[PDB]
Amino acid sequence: SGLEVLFQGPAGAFANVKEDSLASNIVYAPLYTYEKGNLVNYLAEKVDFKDSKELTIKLKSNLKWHDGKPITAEDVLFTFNTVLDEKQNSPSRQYLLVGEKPVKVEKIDDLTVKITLPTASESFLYGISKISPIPKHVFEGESNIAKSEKNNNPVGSGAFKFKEWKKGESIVFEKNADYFGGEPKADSIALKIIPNEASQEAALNNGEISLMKTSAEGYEKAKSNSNLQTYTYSEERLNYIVFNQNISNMANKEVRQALSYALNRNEMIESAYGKEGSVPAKSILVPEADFYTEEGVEGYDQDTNKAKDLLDKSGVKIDKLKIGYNTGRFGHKNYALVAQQELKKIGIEAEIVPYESKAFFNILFSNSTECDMYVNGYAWGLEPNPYRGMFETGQYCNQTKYSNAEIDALWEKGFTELNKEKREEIYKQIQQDISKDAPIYTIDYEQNLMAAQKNLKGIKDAKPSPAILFEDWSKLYVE
Repeated sequence: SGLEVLFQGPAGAFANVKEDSLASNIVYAPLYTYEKGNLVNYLAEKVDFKDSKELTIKLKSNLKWHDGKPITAEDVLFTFNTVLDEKQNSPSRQYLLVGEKPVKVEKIDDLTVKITLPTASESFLYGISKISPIPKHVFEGESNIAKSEKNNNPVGSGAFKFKEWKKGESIVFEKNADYFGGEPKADSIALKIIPNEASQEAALNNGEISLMKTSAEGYEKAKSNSNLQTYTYSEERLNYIVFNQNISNMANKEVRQALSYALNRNEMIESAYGKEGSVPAKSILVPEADFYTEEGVEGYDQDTNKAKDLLDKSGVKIDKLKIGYNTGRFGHKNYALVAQQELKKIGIEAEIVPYESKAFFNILFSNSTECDMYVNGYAWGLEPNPYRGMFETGQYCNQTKYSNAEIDALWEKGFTELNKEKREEIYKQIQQDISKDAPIYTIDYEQNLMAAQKNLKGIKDAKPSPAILFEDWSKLYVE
């Protein structure tokens, strides 16, 4: 009665469990999780957000770290303080800022902490959900919580504790006898590394692994197999092409609109997913995000005639473009090749430029004119505010120079608007008005293609989730 999961990622992600979002969420429980305004408590007993300004969080009593130490407000205060500490360079630090000013965090009592926002925003609750407590008694000494020796035997709060490891092969977690919730339904989780992909498929067909993410090929295969079950879930990620408005031709709205009419997200999707396909995207927000809508959102549905007619009307003349992509990302090579085939049909010779992942982001987040167009993906979360990173004038993640002062103003308005229904109208307007500017060609909301044994139960209850794979591993079991 143990789960075995194909682990796809860094060989030494297991060497530092806190460094890997999948293993981290097995070992470290959140305070709460967030979905469409709704909170589910894990370590928290009570979460109260008063006046969009003061977040009070009380822990359940009798919580233990995996080493027996109590979980108290000291651990929660320590965790937020560590994230706020700029010397720690926490990626979660954005979630404890309001504008560029930090929130204040204080101990209220033994189990309770209060966060006070410098200015009130409804944008706050989702971000705090992404910070899971770490133990003060383990990490208080440490100049670098991320790359600390103290991560070696990880001391967690979660439904499973570290049991044993085997460098770049295996890591096993045993059910936590002391878990605060209902006794986990599986005795252990093994993450197994199997680089050989036929072995991956054999391991799945042979029942040596409970679950894997698969190719478009592998998904269709698994569907024909009487023993396996299949499912897909959102990565909560938008794949798109950004127009590099450092280049005068791309800075031209009519040209961007035209090239959008020449492209086809449905052909790109098929190239990457086969006939299973994906979820075609028109909006800058993912479907799972607060205030997502496609209503009045322009998608530039392919129309080669209208493309050439716009290109002609713009006065601009293009016979050559460059499209860059990250060789390290699913689907992006395919999206580039298809973009090329579709551009030739309106008289444009698009060169494809592969980039390794580090070089890619270094060129994307620059004012470089190397490529006219970059294929990219983002995952900004369920609150729409930080999406402004790709669209608001002057943003680091918008050195591709999309500028609309009116939409810039809407972003800020949405951030300060405390009324939920008003927020919804503002983000609706942002999704509509951005689509009218075609700063990007939106391709799909990326979907994960999963195969498991017919006898893996509790999948729905475990809640398939981006990067962590499941929200609650305690719900999974083999029949």
